[PDB]
Amino acid sequence: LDSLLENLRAEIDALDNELSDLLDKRLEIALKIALIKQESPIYCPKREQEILKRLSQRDFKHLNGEILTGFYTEVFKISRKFQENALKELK
Amino acid sequence: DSLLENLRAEIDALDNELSDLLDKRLEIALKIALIKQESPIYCPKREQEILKRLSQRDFKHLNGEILTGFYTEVFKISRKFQENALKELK
Ligand SMILES: O=C(O)C(=O)C[C@]1(C(=O)O)C=C[C@@H](O)C=C1
Repeated sequence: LDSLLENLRAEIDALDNELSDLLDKRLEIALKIALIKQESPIYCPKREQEILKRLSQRDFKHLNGEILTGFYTEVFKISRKFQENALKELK
Repeated sequence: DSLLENLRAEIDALDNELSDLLDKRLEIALKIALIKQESPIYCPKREQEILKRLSQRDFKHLNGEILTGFYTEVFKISRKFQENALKELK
């Protein structure tokens, strides 16, 4: 019975705090990578596709390849732009 | 490189968790779809409330632009998923 809307939405909220915090940490790592490389462009397509491949093989209730592809397309965009901007300003 | 290999191992650990968290967030949205079958999926007030709330938190790098991008896609994923899950009921 604790599945009322209030409670499910608090659970979403806890998810979103963690998801946000993890995304923040993923940008800090991407910052470190940008700095040790400083490539003209940051785009490493082989690596992106390796990430997706590996994650696709894992066991999920609801995620599949379409959902991961959409999710990570945005994640990789966010990460790429962030690294670019970091390199523009620190130079 | 060497440093590079380690940073990428960390990304990998991160991405395992980020995926696991997204899968759990789909499960909860599934529960929500099911307790709310007589109503629209798109709740723009709630989406805005989520972003506002998350914008208030302390981040090293995230800002409003980055969260908006991220969650636009998260909400799209969540919306489509709920639709399709409800299509599998009678
Ligand atoms: O909280 C809800 O009402 C949901 O259905 C979940 C969610 C979300 O992904 O957070 C999904 C679709 C709506 O646009 C608003 C919120």
